[PDB]
Amino acid sequence: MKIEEGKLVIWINGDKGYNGLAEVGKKFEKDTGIKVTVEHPDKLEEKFPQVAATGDGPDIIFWAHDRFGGYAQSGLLAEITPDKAFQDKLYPFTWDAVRYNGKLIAYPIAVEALSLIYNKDLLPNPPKTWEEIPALDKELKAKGKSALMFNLQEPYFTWPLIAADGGYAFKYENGKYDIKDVGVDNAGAKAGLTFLVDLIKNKHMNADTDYSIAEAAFNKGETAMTINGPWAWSNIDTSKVNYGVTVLPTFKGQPSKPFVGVLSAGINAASPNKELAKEFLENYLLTDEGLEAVNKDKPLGAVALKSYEEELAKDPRIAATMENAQKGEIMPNIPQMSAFWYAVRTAVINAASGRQTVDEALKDAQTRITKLS
Ligand SMILES: OC[C@H]1O[C@H](O[C@H]2[C@H](O)[C@@H](O)[C@H](O)O[C@@H]2CO)[C@H](O)[C@@H](O)[C@@H]1O
Ligand SMILES: [Cl-]
Ligand SMILES: [Cl-]
Repeated sequence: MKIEEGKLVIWINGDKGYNGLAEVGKKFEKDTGIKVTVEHPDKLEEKFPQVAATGDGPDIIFWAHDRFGGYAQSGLLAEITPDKAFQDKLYPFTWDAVRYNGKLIAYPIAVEALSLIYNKDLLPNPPKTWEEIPALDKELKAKGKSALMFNLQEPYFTWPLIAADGGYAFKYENGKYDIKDVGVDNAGAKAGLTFLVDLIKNKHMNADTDYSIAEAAFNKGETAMTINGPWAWSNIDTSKVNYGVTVLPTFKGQPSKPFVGVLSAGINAASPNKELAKEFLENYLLTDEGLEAVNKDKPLGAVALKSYEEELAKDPRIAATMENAQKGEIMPNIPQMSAFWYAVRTAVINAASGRQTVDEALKDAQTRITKLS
């Protein structure tokens, strides 16, 4: 689909509320005459650089903020310059996540953090620790159930455990990330992934489990727990599993530390519709009504808009989200995050499969990330 003056094309990931977003687009069109088309292509975060230059891309792109520094480095993102009245409507820490080399490069939408989701009927008192999960699984196995299933194919979901005892991406000191100081093969990182691989070795998890398999198992009442973000809650509502949302398990006494993402809306620097895009985002999406439409489709998490978040904060699933966020850390947005995620993806998949030892998988990932910085 070709970008065109007088229409808006929006890209957002397939696990988000694109139908709720399309409803906001319908209100925009009712007021302005401007058609808004929402798409959720596969690997949209990887396709965006090419199509921006060829003309086949979106006016507006949604992703977690960690991807946006690499986009800005390549010139792909229009600078965002809201008036103070609008800026004041969103939490300052969300604007911080979309600031890159002194410019705002997107609008923040909502704060995402993984939580432990658990079946209250199978497991009224979920474990506080990772160490408790093997024996819990053993008991559940004798009932033809399992303790825990989550996506092992995306490193996003395993990172809270790796980080718990000391793993980190890039060392952060005095407001700057030291791209030479990577923490993916330190003792903390090794201990977390070793624990995960030992679960697999002892048949308390399966190396092959992905997003679909874990969501299906939890929503069919086959596993007592999953790890996932707020977007998953609506499919769980539909299944009417009785579920809670709670703090992630500790490891070696330390909290799991999920990498926190700010879902953000960037404007294609080459869009012929930059003003319309700002008009849509500031006056239609980032309002109580616009976010509620999306949120009702797939829950956004802790939205960046203060007025609406004051309502959402009363939901215990949102408070659990923010507690896990506070124990974790905001992702960097620096361009090196792409290589970080690719290298750690390989390391988790190879360690979990037994293709490599934990120590060699993380050492190779550490080396790749460092040499590429
Ligand atoms: O697994 C590496 C990717 O992790 C995050 O992607 C998250 C994203 O924040 C969340 O909204 C989405 O729905 O789940 C994915 C994991 O599949 C980073 O935002 C990505 O840049 C990383 O590639
Ligand atoms: Cl610009
Ligand atoms: Cl417990």
